[PDB]
Amino acid sequence: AMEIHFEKVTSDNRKAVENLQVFAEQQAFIESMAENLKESDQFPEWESAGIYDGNQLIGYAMYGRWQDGRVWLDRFLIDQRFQGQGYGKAACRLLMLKLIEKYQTNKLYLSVYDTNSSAIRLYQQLGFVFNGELDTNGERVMEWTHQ
Amino acid sequence: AMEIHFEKVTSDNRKAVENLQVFAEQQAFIESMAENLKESDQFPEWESAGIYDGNQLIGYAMYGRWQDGRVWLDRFLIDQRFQGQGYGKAACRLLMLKLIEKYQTNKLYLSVYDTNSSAIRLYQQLGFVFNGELDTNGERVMEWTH
Ligand SMILES: [Cl-]
Ligand SMILES: [Cl-]
Ligand SMILES: [Cl-]
Ligand SMILES: [Cl-]
Ligand SMILES: [Cl-]
Ligand SMILES: [Cl-]
Ligand SMILES: [Cl-]
Ligand SMILES: [Cl-]
Ligand SMILES: [Cl-]
Ligand SMILES: [Cl-]
Ligand SMILES: [Cl-]
Ligand SMILES: [K+]
Ligand code: NA
Ligand code: NA
Ligand code: NA
Repeated sequence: AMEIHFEKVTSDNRKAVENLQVFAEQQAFIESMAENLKESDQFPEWESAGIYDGNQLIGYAMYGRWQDGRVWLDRFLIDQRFQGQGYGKAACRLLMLKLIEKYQTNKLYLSVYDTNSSAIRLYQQLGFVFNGELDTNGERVMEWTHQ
Repeated sequence: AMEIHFEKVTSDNRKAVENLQVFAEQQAFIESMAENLKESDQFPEWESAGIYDGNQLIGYAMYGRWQDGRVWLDRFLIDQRFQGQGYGKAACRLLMLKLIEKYQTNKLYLSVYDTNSSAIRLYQQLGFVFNGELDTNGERVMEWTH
């Protein structure tokens, strides 16, 4: 019957884990977000934010200065009820400007999966370019430079 | 009118953020999971594992013993393809036994959202009980004492 075992995440299975299908587990993603928030609250390097249009919460973002001094956009979500209507790009641009005002640097960093075309296009339109680096999770790094 | 602004997450809006309707966004999940793995790999307290049935990846776990001294079950997911087949109970039970061996403790902790009926049931069936504590995110803590 069942042969349940656990494996450390490595390059051999990381992408399989990243592609775990979970597109109905509404209660599960509640738990995912609660942990997301807990993990951000744990370390002062990280900060979570709700994204609002007026009084309506439309999304979420996590970001922060990592130890190397690089500033990262770690998570960025728009609620499904509000997608396809220019919120992501508008919110992402504003977040970018807030980050480079908060911190000294004029560079921001993120990493993307090699198939997330909907997101890559958004970040590309906002000035993010692939910089030839790989993140620790094997994702391709993108970098926004201000000038 | 479009009026975009950003608010710190506090008790005023945390549960609103926790309930963001992002459960139908496939590509968003890949990034969410990738970020989970990045954060897990960063801190030695935390460990991520794939859950397998033989050669089939069926789920994901994240767990850690933090500076406080308690061992937590931080993240636990079963792929929606293999839901409702008993993999939740069996894998969680096996994971519990792994952690009390790996660490010195005979206790394990998790926290759950109140409206999560399946989770509270599942965890209770395995021996977890509400211990009257609140987590940092406002979730009710459950505890399993071996
Ligand atoms: Cl195992
Ligand atoms: Cl695999
Ligand atoms: Cl849009
Ligand atoms: Cl590019
Ligand atoms: Cl490149
Ligand atoms: Cl703002
Ligand atoms: Cl608060
Ligand atoms: Cl998608
Ligand atoms: Cl979870
Ligand atoms: Cl299950
Ligand atoms: Cl109980
Ligand atoms: K999770
Ligand atoms: Na990333
Ligand atoms: Na780790
Ligand atoms: Na929790």
